[PDB]
Amino acid sequence: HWGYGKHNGPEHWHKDFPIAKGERQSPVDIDTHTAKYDPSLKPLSVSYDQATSLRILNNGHAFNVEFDDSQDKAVLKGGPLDGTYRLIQFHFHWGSLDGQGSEHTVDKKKYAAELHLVHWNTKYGDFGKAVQQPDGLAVLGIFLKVGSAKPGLQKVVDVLDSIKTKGKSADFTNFDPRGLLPESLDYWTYPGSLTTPPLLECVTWIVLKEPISVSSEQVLKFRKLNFNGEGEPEELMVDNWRPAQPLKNRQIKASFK
Ligand SMILES: NS(=O)(=O)c1ccc(SCCc2ccccc2)cc1
Ligand SMILES: [Zn+2]
Repeated sequence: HWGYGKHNGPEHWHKDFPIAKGERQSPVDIDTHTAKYDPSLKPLSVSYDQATSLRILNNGHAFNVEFDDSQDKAVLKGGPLDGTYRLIQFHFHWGSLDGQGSEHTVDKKKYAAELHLVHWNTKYGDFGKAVQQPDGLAVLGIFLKVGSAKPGLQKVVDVLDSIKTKGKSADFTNFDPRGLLPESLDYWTYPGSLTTPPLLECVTWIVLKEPISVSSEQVLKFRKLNFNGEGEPEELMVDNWRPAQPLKNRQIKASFK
């Protein structure tokens, strides 16, 4: 029953998920003047050439592009991370309007949407065990702004008709998530949480400084999705973002000067 309406939205989640008011919740505002350059952070290593996408699913709160994570085919390493993190899925959060939609903000600026590439620490064996560990997940966050189209997103846009409603899935093989990356891998990093229930505090967040641009037609297609199931009253899947949470006792580090 959690969701993003007036009656079950982010301000309600604490009643089922008390960790909502915890010590390391996400997203946060990234105050660019207070994040500290940390010259000891390494370059991020994104190794996606062997990625195997399988399926795309509307789960009633976003859509997930899911990957085969039973071997080291698409991994994230380096940066703030120790060890190897396997890509399991990516999804997006977006707005009803171009002026909102991202979860992280940068000096209080909201982007039109935010992509999360979700990875789990292979020393924990599987995703379900990894979410129980403080260093269990690494999520790569990438901001979307509206402008020129992103060619490598179009295959995702074009399948959304087939997963309009909650519970719908479609084969989605041979999708290359390298086509969703910006040029620069400059990033901010901080310890945080899943941004949907169960809000577990298991995520090293790596948020890229450079946004990707997508076309107005691309984001319009996200906004045609439905939160509801087929044969239920239509509620457009829009504004599926949690707002910024208190930073509390955390420092955001920057990979760049
Ligand atoms: N928006 S986010 O990137 O922070 C994010 C990533 C992954 C999940 S998965 C649901 C949590 C879960 C699923 C299955 C077993 C245990 C926990 C939720 C939110
Ligand atoms: Zn997310």
